[PDB]
Parts: sequence; structure tokens; C-alpha cells
Amino acid sequence: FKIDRSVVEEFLALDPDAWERLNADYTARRRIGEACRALSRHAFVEEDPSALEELHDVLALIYQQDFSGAPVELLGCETQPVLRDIAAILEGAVLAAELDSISEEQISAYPRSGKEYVHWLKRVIGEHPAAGHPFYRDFVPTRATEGDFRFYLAQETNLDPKFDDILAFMQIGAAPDEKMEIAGNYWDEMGNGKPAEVHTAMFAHALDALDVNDDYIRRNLLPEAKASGNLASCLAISRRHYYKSVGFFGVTEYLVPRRFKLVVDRWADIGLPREGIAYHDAHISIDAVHASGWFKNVIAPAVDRDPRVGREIAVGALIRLNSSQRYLDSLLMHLH
Amino acid sequence: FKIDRSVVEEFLALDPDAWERLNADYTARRRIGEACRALSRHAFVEEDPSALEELHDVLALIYQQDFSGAPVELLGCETQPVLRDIAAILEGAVLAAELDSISEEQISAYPRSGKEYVHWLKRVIGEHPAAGHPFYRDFVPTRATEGDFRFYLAQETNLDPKFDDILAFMQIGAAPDEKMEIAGNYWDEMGNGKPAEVHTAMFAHALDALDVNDDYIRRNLLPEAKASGNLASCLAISRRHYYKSVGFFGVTEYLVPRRFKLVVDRWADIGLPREGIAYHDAHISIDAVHASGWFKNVIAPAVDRDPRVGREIAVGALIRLNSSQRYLDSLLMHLH
Ligand SMILES: N[C@@H](CCCC[NH3+])C(=O)O
Ligand SMILES: N[C@@H](CCCC[NH3+])C(=O)O
Ligand SMILES: [Fe+2]
Ligand SMILES: [Fe+2]
Ligand SMILES: [Fe+2]
Ligand SMILES: [Fe+2]
Repeated sequence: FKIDRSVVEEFLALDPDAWERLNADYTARRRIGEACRALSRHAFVEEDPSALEELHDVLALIYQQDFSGAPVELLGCETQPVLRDIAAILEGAVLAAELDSISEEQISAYPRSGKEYVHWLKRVIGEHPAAGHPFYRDFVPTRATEGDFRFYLAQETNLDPKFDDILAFMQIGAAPDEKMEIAGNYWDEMGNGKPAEVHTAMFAHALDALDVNDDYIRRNLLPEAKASGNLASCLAISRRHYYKSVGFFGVTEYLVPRRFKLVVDRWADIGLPREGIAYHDAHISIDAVHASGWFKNVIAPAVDRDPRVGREIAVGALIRLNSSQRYLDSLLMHLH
Repeated sequence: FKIDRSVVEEFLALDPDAWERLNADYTARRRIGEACRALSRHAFVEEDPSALEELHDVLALIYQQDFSGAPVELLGCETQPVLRDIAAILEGAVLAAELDSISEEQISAYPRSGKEYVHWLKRVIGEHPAAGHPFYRDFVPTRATEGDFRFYLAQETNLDPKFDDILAFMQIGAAPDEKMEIAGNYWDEMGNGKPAEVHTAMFAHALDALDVNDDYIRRNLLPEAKASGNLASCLAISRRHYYKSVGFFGVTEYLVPRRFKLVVDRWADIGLPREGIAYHDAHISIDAVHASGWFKNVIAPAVDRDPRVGREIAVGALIRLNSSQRYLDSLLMHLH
């Protein structure tokens, strides 16, 4: 028995009684798990490109159930016993592969106090090529066309359309200082209460401005873009990945202003719809404040509370940087 | 093989390799599930009081992992395959028992438009005895002592200490109007950014004012209080329970002002610490606004979007009312 996206699609078509029957059958569930481990092996031991994309198509479908409003037809279907087993197996393989790229020396030399840790982390980020990737530094200012930006924005649907809920998952159970900062960040994503300023709505308008429609996205989404989106989902939704999440989205906020400024200037230079740039325009200022608040009020207090979490935060930062690098290298390569 | 709280405690003591070994052994996992179904039968078919409390002690331990910041020692432990199977089985039994108390006629006669549905729901709530329970209407104004309030507050740790995260879970994936309202409610729970006004912090101060310490809570928490807390957790953390959640916490906001006004007036009448009443004092005004916003901006738009969800919202409201009734009846009975 093989597992792939269509198999999980079929699962999600079952009615509530079919799900209950599947959930009671641990022989069928063992078979599902074994199929997941085999898919994992093809994806990350063999590194078969098709199996890797299949694995991320499966994870993306499951996270869709975690992150999207459930349809009325699914309300009685107990999907957690099977979907969480599938996600645990494929996630474990995805994360083991990220960790294979991270050395112990990268994640252990940090100072064991909060303010010092922030300086160290900013330096560690600055050394990574993703912090100044040529897609933003060279390709965008000098060559990016409307067709380029439309392809790029399609990749970016992996993260931006769900940033508010990533923050809402993350802050669950967080200590007070960290929680307060993530809460204020979430409230900013929610337009501070003004529907026109909600960030997902403004991102959607940029997508409409370049006709980044759902079918264009489906055809053009890169495997590395899928993996980036899946990593962000994976880390946000488990409490135990919280400190990884802190590093992963700390890097994210930190890098947005330099990246979006390059996109915005080029977007205006080639006369693209001023309506669409509003999303990126906004974040250039906002995320300088978000990055500063995140370092000062999330990362530094967590490290001061328990310096052992500096290692987790560093892992999550490097996961963000490494996966961003693979995504931008693949993106630039497809854009020629 | 039997399952109980201590067995799940032992699971949570395993190291990451032990969890990985357990997760790969579907024979051990089948045995765990079968033990859960047997515990369920004792709890809800036999209605053995001890098995029922054991079942809710197990669920409470699992939800603790879902809602609490993970300790550094647990960060590498993949608990989802087993804990989610246990939760799915015990939850299914808890919810089937709630639904046994809900008739089809209760949840089908509603008007299929949002503003009308709100009037109908408010009437349905008004007919339930939990909407004017004698614990608040008779016992509190005339007899409640400091020792009574301390016992009561211990029961209330089932819900209030996690209300902000219940809202954060709920709003995941919500449609825009509903999301905006839940977001503003969450931001209010977060003191609108002022740490002194964060609601969990003010609830904790009321607990300190009466010495509602962790050991007092552990000894005095009633089984119905545990079930109330577990219901709230169960509904909030699954997307498919969202519309139940909408009814469950809609009833919650609606009932707070009348309930807290009675508690506050009596608290002041018997000279208890003015510091502690600040929590309840605040909510009397705030939750009149929260209830109005919830009906107008969560319930009515959801029903106007898809009237089929009126049935789910009604189920969740009645689950709240029924479980509140059992909890307050048991509470009043223990207070003599
Ligand atoms: N997609 C952006 C992050 C935007 C964060 C959402 N507010 C990036 O990869 O740089
Ligand atoms: N424990 C309260 C609900 C308080 C809601 C938290 N802000 C009740 O049962 O009425
Ligand atoms: Fe944003
Ligand atoms: Fe931001
Ligand atoms: Fe509150
Ligand atoms: Fe409220």
C-alpha cells in the first residue's frame, strides 16, 4: 500500500462512520504508517524529487485541515488519529533532514543571557546567505518583470496568507512577556481591528493585482515553496516546537524590511498597480518594529528564563534560513 | 491493560527514543486504544463515578500538553500519535454523552438567517435553568462566605485561566467578520497590550486573595468542573468543532455579567479583598460588549453564510448550558 495526496484526498471524502471504522482498525492504521515511512525513505534517503514533492503535497493537505475553516460536511469526521500519525511521520523526516544541515557548533556557542543572545543571533543570521540573497539583492532591482513578480507571489502564498494564525498557534501557553509581544504582533496582522488593514486581505489584493489566481498557484508552486510553507506550519502547531518557532519567525520578521524594500522599489519602477504594493509597503516599517519587539520581548526573555532554549531558537532560525535559501535558489533558477 | 492518569503520566516521562519506539509499535497502540474504549464504557455506559473522573483526569492531562508551554525536557518527544488517539476516543465518548441529552427538536427549529437566529438562541438560552441558576441567584447573594468563594474559585480554574488561548484556537481559519470579532475579544483578554489588565493575571490575583493555591485546587476540583474545562478544551482545539465552540463560548460571554454582578456584590458585602474583585468587576461591563459583539459578528454572520451551522451552534450552546448546570448543581450540593 502506497500513500500519496490522492490517497489522503480519499480519506477526507469518507463520512463520519467510515472514519470511525478506520480509527478502530489499527491494522489499517499500521499499514498507513508503514506507507508513510516508505514515502519518507524515498523522499529523504533516496532523495527522489517526486516522492519529496508528494510528501509535501500530503503534509500541505493535512495542514490545510489544521488551518482552514472546516466545511459543514466534515464536521462529524474524526480525522485526528490518522492525520496526526501521518503528519508525525512525515514531519519527523522533514525535520531530521533540516537538522542534518545544522552542526552542533552552530547551535551551542551562544551566550547564555538574553540581550547577549540577540546580538549573537543577529550575527549568525548575517552570516547566512539567505540574509542577503541575490534574488532580492540582484534579480529584483535589475530584472524582475510583472511575470516574474506573479511567479514569485505564487510561491509566497506558502506563508503570508496564514501569518496571523501561525502567530495565534505560537503564543498558546507562552510566558507573559513573550505572549504579550506575539499578541500585539497578531493584533497588528488583524489590522488593529480595521478590516481594510488586515494583512491577509492586503496580501490577497496584491495577488489579484497580478492575477495570481488559485489555478496559477497550483501549477506554479515550487516544491521548495511547499516545504517552506510546511515547515512554518509544522513548527507553529506543536507546543514542543515553540522555541524553534521563536527562531524561525524571528528570522522572518528580521529579514522582511530589506526584502520588501527591494520588491517595492522595483514594483514602482516598472509601474505595477500601486494598489498591490500597499501590502509590501506597509511591512517595511511595521516589521522593523516587529523584529525589534521579537528580539527584545520574545527571544531575550525566553533565553533569560531558561538559557537551554537558546539552542532550540538557533535551530529554528537556521531551519528558516536554510529552507529560505533552498526556496530562493530554486526560485531564481526557474526565473532564469 | 488499563489506562488511567498515572499511565499517561508515565508516557509523559518517556524520553524521545522511547516515544519513537512506542509510536512505531501499532500493537501497543491498539492496546492503548482498547483500554481507552473500556475506560469510556465504564465512564458513560456503566456511569461509574470513579471511571468518569479518571477519564476526565486523563483528558485534562492531555489538554495540559496542548495548552501549556512545553518543558525543555519534552521538546524532542513526539506525543501526538498516542495522545491524539487517546483524546479522540475519550472525547468521542464525552461528546456522545452530551448529545444524548440534546434532542433533534432543540437544534432544528431555528430561523435560517443570522439576526433572527440570535433572537431564537437568546430565547433558547433563557429557557435553560443554567441561565438563572440558584447558585448565583440564591446562594451567592444570601449565604456565600469566603470559604465558599474559595471553593468556587477553585472550580473556576477549569476555564478562566485559559480563556485567551481558547479564543486563539477558535479563530484559526475563521471567516473575516467572525475572525475580527474573536480577535478583538482576544486582544481584550490580553489587556489591550497592558500587562496589568491581562485577564489571566487578574484572575490569578483573585485566586491569591483567597489562597486558592495549586494544592487546594487539586484536592477540591470537582469532577463536573473537570468535565466543564475539558469540554471547552475539546471544542476549541479542533477546527471541526468550531461552530459548536461558537455556541459554547457565545453562551459563556452572554451569561457572565449577571453571574459576576451577583458574585461582586456579595464579595463586597462580606468585605473580601477589593483587589480580588477587580477581575469580576471588569467583566460585568466588558462581557456585555463581548456578548453583543459575539452574537452580532460571530453567530449571525456564520448563520447567514451557511444556515446549516445554526444546528452546530445550537448543539454547542446546549453543551455549555447542560455542562454548566451539572457543574453548578454539584457545586451547590457540596457547599450544602
Ligand atoms: N514571505 C515573506 C514573509 C512575510 C511575513 C508575513 N507578514 C518572506 O519570506 O520574507
Ligand atoms: N467561569 C465563567 C466564565 C468567565 C469567562 C472568562 N473571561 C463562567 O463560567 O461563567
Ligand atoms: Fe504581516
Ligand atoms: Fe510582522
Ligand atoms: Fe476575560
Ligand atoms: Fe469576554
